[PDB]
Amino acid sequence: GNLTPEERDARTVFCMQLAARIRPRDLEEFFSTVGKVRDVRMISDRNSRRSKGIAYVEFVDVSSVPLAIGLTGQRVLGVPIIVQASQ
Repeated sequence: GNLTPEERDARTVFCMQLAARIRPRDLEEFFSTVGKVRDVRMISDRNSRRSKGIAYVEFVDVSSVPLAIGLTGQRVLGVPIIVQASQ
């Protein structure tokens, strides 16, 4: 049941340029179209004056990572998201 940290990294994307008001629910919903989401972790202490929030989104399968990266530029709460491999 336990994945190693490296195995979890292989399933995780790092997200940038998140709207100040973003919620984990918003990321769960957005990424659900490319795979099953296991965990969402907001890293940013919200700067309300900037659309530069960050988060990790961990999927169940490694297959979802390239698909999620491909969503880069799509508008989440009106702001183009940047999605990169965690590792």
